[PDB]
Amino acid sequence: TNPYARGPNPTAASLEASAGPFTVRSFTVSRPSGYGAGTVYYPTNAGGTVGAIAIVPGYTARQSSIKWWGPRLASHGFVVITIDTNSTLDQPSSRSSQQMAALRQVASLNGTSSSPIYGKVDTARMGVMGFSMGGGGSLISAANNPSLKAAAPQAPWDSSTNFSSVTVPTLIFACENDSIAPVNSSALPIYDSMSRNAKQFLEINGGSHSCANSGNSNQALIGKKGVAWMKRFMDNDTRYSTFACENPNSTRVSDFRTANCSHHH
Ligand SMILES: [Cl-]
Ligand code: NA
Repeated sequence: TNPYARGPNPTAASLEASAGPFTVRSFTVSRPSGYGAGTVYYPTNAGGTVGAIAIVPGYTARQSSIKWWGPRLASHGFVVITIDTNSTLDQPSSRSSQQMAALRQVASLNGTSSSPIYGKVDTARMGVMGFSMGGGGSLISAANNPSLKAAAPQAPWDSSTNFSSVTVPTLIFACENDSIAPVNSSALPIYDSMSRNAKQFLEINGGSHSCANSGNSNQALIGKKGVAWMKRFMDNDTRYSTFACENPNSTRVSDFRTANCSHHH
């Protein structure tokens, strides 16, 4: 009955797998509008229009640090744009603007007959993700655009941890041993500041700052949680409610918190 539900009923194994049900292709954005560079990942056989997610790297970093999310999310039925920023040294506010410019360009390409994503995107259903500075940028994007349907930043950092205005469903990945953006001064104060939204905090046991980046050894769990979150909140897909809201029975999680996630009659 859900017009946004795509794909077969999920299982833990199907969400832990390297690839979801849909075939993925990608292209690099040929004239980036308001950001440095971009790659668009998209499903070729999703069976209806899908939401779009824009993902931003951290300071000094480029698409290669966040690139694993592209096929992982697109293969479950999302259009995903990974960007390079105008400068590798851009700050979170600028990263947010560039993230939203990337979503804008995905909307443009959805209306561009030569684009592979022509007519594939539901431009009313968008999400934001990132790493560190780009994670802070994702939270800024959510604060400034409450019609975004989900946010899932990783190891976030901003100069202000107070994101009390965010009403967007927000999953925060964190890394237990992060020495760049320590959990106790960054990710956790950010999480604690949000009292208005569905939210979740997932800390990877023993993880360094890069514990959710490309090449991490926890792609089964992190990918399951990221996809489940985006499915539940971008698609309103309650087949994913358990996976989205559950505390993982995993030694790969050192700290789990969630609020306002489960539905109550
Ligand atoms: Cl670290
Ligand atoms: Na450019």
